[PDB]
Amino acid sequence: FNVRLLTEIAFMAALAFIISLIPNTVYGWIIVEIACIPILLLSLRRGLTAGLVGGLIWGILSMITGHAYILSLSQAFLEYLVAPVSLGIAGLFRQKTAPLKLAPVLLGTFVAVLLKYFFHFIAGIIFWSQYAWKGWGAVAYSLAVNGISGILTAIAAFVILIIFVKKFPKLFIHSNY
Ligand SMILES: CCCCCCCCCO[C@@H]1O[C@H](CO)[C@@H](O)[C@H](O)[C@H]1O
Ligand SMILES: CCCCCCCCCO[C@@H]1O[C@H](CO)[C@@H](O)[C@H](O)[C@H]1O
Ligand SMILES: CCCCCCCCCO[C@@H]1O[C@H](CO)[C@@H](O)[C@H](O)[C@H]1O
Ligand SMILES: Cc1ncc(Cc2csc(C=O)c2C)c(N)n1
Repeated sequence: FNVRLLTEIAFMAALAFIISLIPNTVYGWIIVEIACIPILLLSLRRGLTAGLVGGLIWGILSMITGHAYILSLSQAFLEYLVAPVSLGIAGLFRQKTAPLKLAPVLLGTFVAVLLKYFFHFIAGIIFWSQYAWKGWGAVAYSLAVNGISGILTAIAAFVILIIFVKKFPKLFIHSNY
């Protein structure tokens, strides 16, 4: 049903935003983005389009609540529309049939967090270089900050989605009935 789908999309976007309110800073803009997780789960369970749309709504929530860090129109577009929308790419690893296998869950999480932090890394180069550490070029700087955020976000998403695969595998498989 379309009703069920819209609500799940809506709820997971809201959940992501709500989770984004937890302090998640390790050092500067090195962060653990646990708020990616409801979007990943949404995409993994409902597929690409649902995932893309959940990401969109999450990004729009960040911006209109003042919880987004904005430097320009293009940068906000890149980092709060494209980047969260890109998480939906996880939907390409949706499993429709039991038994749930772990490897597609990890593979789709890895690819989507990577795709997300790839866009932040491009952002870092164009929009954030003024903050590059003493002696660091912009590309190197952005790689470390966003390469490390990506890895820690993926670590976090794995821990949680692994627990879910083992204790609640059906979260990942949509049933009409
Ligand atoms: C697709 C829906 C997304 C639109 C939501 C954008 C949220 C508004 C944030 O913009 C803000 O505008 C203010 C006025 O110029 C500036 O004071 C501030 O610096 C800038 O951050
Ligand atoms: C595609 C996402 C929609 C984004 C809408 C919010 C745009 C917020 C604009 O912020 C402002 O941008 C100016 C240049 O763009 C800067 O000069 C200014 O310092 C900065 O505060
Ligand atoms: C997924 C990535 C996570 C690890 C972060 C890697 C840090 C990037 C370092 O880059 C290199 O540092 C050299 C230091 O000598 C510079 O000279 C060189 O120009 C630059 O390219
Ligand atoms: C060096 C660097 N610093 C800050 C950001 C901005 C950023 C990093 S993760 C994330 C998720 O909301 C945002 C807005 C960046 N891209 N690169």
